[PDB]
Amino acid sequence: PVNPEKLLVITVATAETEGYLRFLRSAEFFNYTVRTLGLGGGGQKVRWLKKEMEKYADREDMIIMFVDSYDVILAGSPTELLKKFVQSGSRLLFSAESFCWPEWGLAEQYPEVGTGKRFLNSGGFIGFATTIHQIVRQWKYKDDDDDQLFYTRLYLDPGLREKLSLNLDHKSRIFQNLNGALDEVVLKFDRNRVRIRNVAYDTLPIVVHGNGPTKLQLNYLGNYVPNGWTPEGGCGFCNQTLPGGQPPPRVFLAVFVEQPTPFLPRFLQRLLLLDYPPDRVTLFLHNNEVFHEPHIADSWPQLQDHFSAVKLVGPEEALSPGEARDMAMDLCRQDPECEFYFSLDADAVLTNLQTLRILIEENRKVIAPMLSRHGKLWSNFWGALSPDEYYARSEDYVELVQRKRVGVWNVPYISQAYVIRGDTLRMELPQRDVFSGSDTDPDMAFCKSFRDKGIFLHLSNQHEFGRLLATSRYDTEHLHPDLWQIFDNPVDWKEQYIHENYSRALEGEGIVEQPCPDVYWFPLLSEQMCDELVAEMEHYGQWSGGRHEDSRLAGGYENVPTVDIHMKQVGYEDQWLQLLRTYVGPMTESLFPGYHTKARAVMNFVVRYRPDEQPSLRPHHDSSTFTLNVALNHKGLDYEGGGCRFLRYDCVISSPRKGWALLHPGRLTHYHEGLPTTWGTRYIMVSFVDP
Amino acid sequence: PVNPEKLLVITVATAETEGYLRFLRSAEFFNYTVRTLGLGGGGQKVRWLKKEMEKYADREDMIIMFVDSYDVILAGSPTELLKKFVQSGSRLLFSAESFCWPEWGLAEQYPEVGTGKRFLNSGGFIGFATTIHQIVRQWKYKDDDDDQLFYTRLYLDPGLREKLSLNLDHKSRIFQNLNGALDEVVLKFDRNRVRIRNVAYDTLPIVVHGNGPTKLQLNYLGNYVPNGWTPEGGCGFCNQTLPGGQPPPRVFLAVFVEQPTPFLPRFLQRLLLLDYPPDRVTLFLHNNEVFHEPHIADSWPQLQDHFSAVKLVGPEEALSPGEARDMAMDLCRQDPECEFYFSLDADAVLTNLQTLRILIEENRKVIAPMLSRHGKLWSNFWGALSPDEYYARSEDYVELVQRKRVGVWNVPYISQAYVIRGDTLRMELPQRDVFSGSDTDPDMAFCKSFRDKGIFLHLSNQHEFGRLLATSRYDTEHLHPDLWQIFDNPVDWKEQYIHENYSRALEGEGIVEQPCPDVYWFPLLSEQMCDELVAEMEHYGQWSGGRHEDSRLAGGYENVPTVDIHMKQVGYEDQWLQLLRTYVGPMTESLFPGYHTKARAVMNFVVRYRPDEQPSLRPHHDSSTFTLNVALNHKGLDYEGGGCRFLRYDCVISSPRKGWALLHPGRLTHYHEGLPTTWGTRYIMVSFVDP
Ligand SMILES: *[C@@H]1O[C@H](CO)[C@@H](O[C@@H]2O[C@H](CO)[C@@H](O)[C@H](O)[C@H]2NC(C)=O)[C@H](O)[C@H]1NC(C)=O
Ligand SMILES: *[C@@H]1O[C@H](CO)[C@@H](O[C@@H]2O[C@H](CO)[C@@H](O)[C@H](O)[C@H]2NC(C)=O)[C@H](O)[C@H]1NC(C)=O
Ligand SMILES: *[C@@H]1O[C@H](CO)[C@@H](O)[C@H](O)[C@H]1NC(C)=O
Ligand SMILES: *[C@@H]1O[C@H](CO)[C@@H](O)[C@H](O)[C@H]1NC(C)=O
Ligand SMILES: O=C(O)CCC(=O)C(=O)O
Ligand SMILES: O=C(O)CCC(=O)C(=O)O
Ligand SMILES: [Fe+2]
Ligand SMILES: [Fe+2]
Ligand SMILES: [Fe+2]
Ligand SMILES: [Fe+2]
Ligand SMILES: [Mn+2]
Ligand SMILES: [Mn+2]
Repeated sequence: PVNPEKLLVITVATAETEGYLRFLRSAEFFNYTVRTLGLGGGGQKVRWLKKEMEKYADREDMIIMFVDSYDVILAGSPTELLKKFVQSGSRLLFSAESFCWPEWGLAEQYPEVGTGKRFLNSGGFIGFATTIHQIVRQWKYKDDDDDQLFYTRLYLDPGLREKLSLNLDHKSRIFQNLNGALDEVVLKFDRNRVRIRNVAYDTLPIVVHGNGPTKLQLNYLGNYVPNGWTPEGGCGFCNQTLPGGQPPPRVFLAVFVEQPTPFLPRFLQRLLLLDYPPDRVTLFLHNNEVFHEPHIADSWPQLQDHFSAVKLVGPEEALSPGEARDMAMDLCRQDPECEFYFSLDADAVLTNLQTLRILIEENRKVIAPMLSRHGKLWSNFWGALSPDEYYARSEDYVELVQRKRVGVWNVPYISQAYVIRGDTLRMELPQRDVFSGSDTDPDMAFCKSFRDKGIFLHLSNQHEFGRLLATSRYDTEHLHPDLWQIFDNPVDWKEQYIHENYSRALEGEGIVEQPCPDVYWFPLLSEQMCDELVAEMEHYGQWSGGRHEDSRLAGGYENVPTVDIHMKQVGYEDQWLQLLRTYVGPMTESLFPGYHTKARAVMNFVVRYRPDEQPSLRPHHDSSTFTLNVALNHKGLDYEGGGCRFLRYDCVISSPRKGWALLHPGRLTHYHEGLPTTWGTRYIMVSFVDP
Repeated sequence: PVNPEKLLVITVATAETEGYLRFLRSAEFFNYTVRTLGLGGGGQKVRWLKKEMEKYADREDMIIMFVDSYDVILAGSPTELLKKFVQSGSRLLFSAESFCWPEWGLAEQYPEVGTGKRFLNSGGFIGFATTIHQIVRQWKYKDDDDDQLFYTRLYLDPGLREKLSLNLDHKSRIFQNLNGALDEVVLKFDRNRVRIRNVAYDTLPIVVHGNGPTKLQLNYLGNYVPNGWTPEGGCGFCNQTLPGGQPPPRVFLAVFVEQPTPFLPRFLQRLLLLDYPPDRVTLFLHNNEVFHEPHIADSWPQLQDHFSAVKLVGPEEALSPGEARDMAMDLCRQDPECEFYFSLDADAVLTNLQTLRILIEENRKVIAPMLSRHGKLWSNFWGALSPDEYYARSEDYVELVQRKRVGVWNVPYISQAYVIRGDTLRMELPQRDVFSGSDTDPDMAFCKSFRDKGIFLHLSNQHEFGRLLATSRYDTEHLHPDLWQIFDNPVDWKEQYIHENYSRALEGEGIVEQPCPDVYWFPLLSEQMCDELVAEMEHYGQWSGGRHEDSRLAGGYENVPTVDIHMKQVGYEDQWLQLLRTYVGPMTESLFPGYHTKARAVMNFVVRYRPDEQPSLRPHHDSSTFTLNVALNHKGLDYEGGGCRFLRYDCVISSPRKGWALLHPGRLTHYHEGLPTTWGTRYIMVSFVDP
């Protein structure tokens, strides 16, 4: 029964990087004691350990485990570790891996291992101070000379190995080197801790070692082991702060519009609503497209008053996206006042107005909120890569996007929205060629630039932050290209083009009215939706005239005509039909219990009533089960005329409403007539549903 | 200027027949004076005129016109007649015709007439008494010797003709013999008198003579000339009577059913409603068909109590129609109490209950009321014949059937309904072989039997009397063959099978009700219509069961079924569709202004609700614009259950009505449900119109 207090973990680390702190946090979890050597190739490792071991030269009572710091996390307790080391019958136990290195010619000299790791790895070992001192004291070589060779040549001595009883950890009982065993390692879960199991040897290693190229694989494991994320306690390091009286850090806001993006006017307006003192935020905005110049210009006088200072970079600059992200990020670096940098792409839709706070309270170096393309799996981060630096899907990927497991995660790639510490920009990565420099995509060059400096790229799915717009095929050849975004961005299209109280009226609560017997009146369209549909209609500018036939029933003749434009003529039928299924259909089935509509409508047109031409519509029936009648402009302001009238009930809709729609049975019992418009112009949208 | 008072018309007539009285009525019209000789072949004519002329032997001041009586009517005034006779420069003027008779060998001796009638006719002449006496006194021959030869041989004497200045009326200036000139004669009209014009010679004859076979042609003319019927004064001989306190003449009513006839039960019932003292009427009824035995037997206990005496002759007698019309008519002849005989066929529908009075006040020998197959020209009389005794159309035929000209008319043929004087049966036609005797059709043999005795067959269109049923193709292979009579007899089918107050409700006056919002309730079917449709339904006895699909809409499935029988199954769809167009269609267009229905209905079925099987009908919509729902039995007497319910309006038709029908919109807004029937059986007729 060896005392866990006679054990010492030693490691070498020249600075307190993210990995060294990750290692110390796991060593503090199991109550280890770690001696950090040199907080001030590779052969300088042995030289430091050599001097440190002279203190403990004659300490037969002491066990000493030396491990790497950056590429290492711990997964077991010192008690269990000593149990396995004593169980090994070895005075000094080295780690074992799959590859002979450096000299591969020495592979023949190594003893024969039946079905296990056969070669040595000097990244981690454990032994008695006396036995370890006897070895490290043979060092007399230069700092640049390889240490892996020093131990390799000493272990490979059959007599020297026999004398000091030196063995390798062939079956990864204590040391698990990841390089060469990536398929041998899986996660073992518990209530409040996580481990790794070696499915090859059915062992639970204590030390996890991401040697060689398996760095991002260790970052993945390091999100759980030992108490990264637990099935019961959740994440154990996240916040789950700012001084009350004092102000928050000064932020540099950078907005990027590198392609034509939907609902852009809505995004700049959204920038005035972030719950952060605007006197503390400088705005930088790069617009790459002349398509968006009108939108920036509309909102720019407001941003200039809101924020502390603003600066625009326009399309006349001929700035490539990478050069602008250099300039934006480098503008913050050269200002010591810039305490935080925040890059936010136009396709990012932030529905959480405290996003900037949440990410700054998180006290990380570089961090990003999780945004997901609504109803899909595509998000602004990657869980894994390929050997080609192309997207792959990691084991816990779908788990995170669906928020089954939440926390702050070490991931290989982040995009669109992130917050970067000001000091980290100027201290650990002072270069300007962060995005530009090589043919690799700027956003990929970005994450690569931070990985190559050993900086964790964190991702927080601790809360709901926002979503990502689909800009993949945004047709800009319309007067209002957003009016066709009903399929690509259903959520955003609904917020901007559907009446706010539509939802509330649909879920009961008595908003819907019934002015005539079986005529129902509810809010449907928004005032922006009506203004843009009217404008797009008149922009086509080819209204029906004489010799125009319609699907109306008066007497026995369908001769009843109208100054209209059908959706087919402007190529908007597909979109309007989806509005019927998504929005009108549910309403009709609510108002007429027992009826089921698939929203079949072949006749969809927009009507125009002017005192010069067809100011009224004579009484007719409809070639439809039910008919939808949406008014598109204000009565008394855009026109001074009557509305609709149902003769069989002697009931008149005196004043229509700008966004409200009428719903009546068409084929019978509701003989309707359109009252004359006397001044101005009256617009309505008509749909003969269920013919 | 010859005095019209020195003129004498002489004629020979052995009895006051219908023709002699017709002749005297025209002679009294123009204020002629006529001496009737012998009120007590043909040579006895001259013998009588010879003796009469000896009185006036030396009367040079006197003009004497001799004419036939039976085949003659007058058309001019004695003043105008004498004008033309004086204008002739002839002492004795004979009539002229187209045929030489008797001896045709004498045709060569007759003088040559350029373009006119060349031969003599002793049926009418005018001359001086002295000149006429000199001729008639040469008679010494027998009564049987032909008189036409006596004058022919005397006129043909060139010297004798020269001496006495004898001429013929070649151009029909005075005498118009009809035989041979039928196309030369047309009617000339005036305000209060009618004449004839000879289009061959452009003359207006005074005397009209129906010699030879042109007897019915004279009967036709004799209906107008001189004051038979005038465009202003109308008929001048009709009634246009019975003692108040005293009783009317005893009548013998004979009803004939020689073929299966529609609406027979309705006709026997109608016999109890004739406005004639039933204590004065004996009923004879011959039923030739066993098909009608149930109908006679149903009504017979009522007839026996109503009428004075009744007698039936049934199909077990094997009586041919002619033999029964002999027996019936001959039964009255052998009873002197029978003052009038009245034969009435089953196809005759008398809508005027005073028909027997009207025809007896008319004081004719044999007379008939004008009945017409509704909406057609076929009626129970003929205006003319063919040389074959087959139907032809006379000049005034359509005029009479359409009642442009009205009166009592001398026609060649009457059928179905007529009234015959009792004395005429026993006196002028005592024979029994009136209908039977020869292969000619009994009704044709009948009129022929009265024509050959010189009896006028009168016809009265002075009022509206009735109509004639179409028995031509009466399918008797049904439980109630009359239910299929909607096309053949529309008027009668409506009286018996359409609710009495349907018409009144359709012409406003607020009978129709509206128990739920757009559900209208009106009377449609009669209680006899419902009882017979129900009975015919259950008589088919093959109701829908399991695996039965219907055209109802509940949720998204048309699985809603019913214990029904469609009209197609019993072969009644054609008939029910006509009811929809004729009766339902007009009502729907009245209740829903602006709607136009051609009564399109593909689904027409009768429903049955029993407590053992499908007592209710779950909520469904309809595959129809509007739906017709007629209840067919009494609630509370034939069943004790609920009716219809409209869920969207929370309105319930608690109690349906036996003949009333419901009308609601089907496709929407009226989710309906059939309430459970708890006792008995509930029947409804459903029609999904306008799908
Ligand atoms: C949606 O409903 C809300 C609340 O019912 C409406 O808010 C009101 O707006 C009117 C002006 O339109 C004000 O006079 C009231 O004081 C508001 N009431 C509340 C409780 O805020 C809102 O206007 C409706 N939406 C639209 C487009 O009219
Ligand atoms: C058709 O309408 C008449 C008059 O509105 C109905 O006649 C009445 O009949 C009820 C019994 O059903 C009597 O109580 C009333 O006294 C009658 N009124 C008159 C003015 O005669 C007649 O019943 C209706 N037809 C049917 C089949 O009900
Ligand atoms: C570490 O030591 C403290 C006592 O100082 C003890 O309370 C805690 O439970 C220990 N943690 C572990 C994981 O052993
Ligand atoms: C016949 O004579 C009477 C006088 O007796 C006269 O009133 C009547 O008008 C005459 N009728 C005709 C048709 O001449
Ligand atoms: O509101 C109106 O103008 C009448 C609506 C109508 O019934 C039609 O479109 O024909
Ligand atoms: O009156 C009834 O029984 C219900 C009528 C109806 O809606 C149906 O036939 O389905
Ligand atoms: Fe149109
Ligand atoms: Fe309409
Ligand atoms: Fe059916
Ligand atoms: Fe129905
Ligand atoms: Mn390492
Ligand atoms: Mn004659």
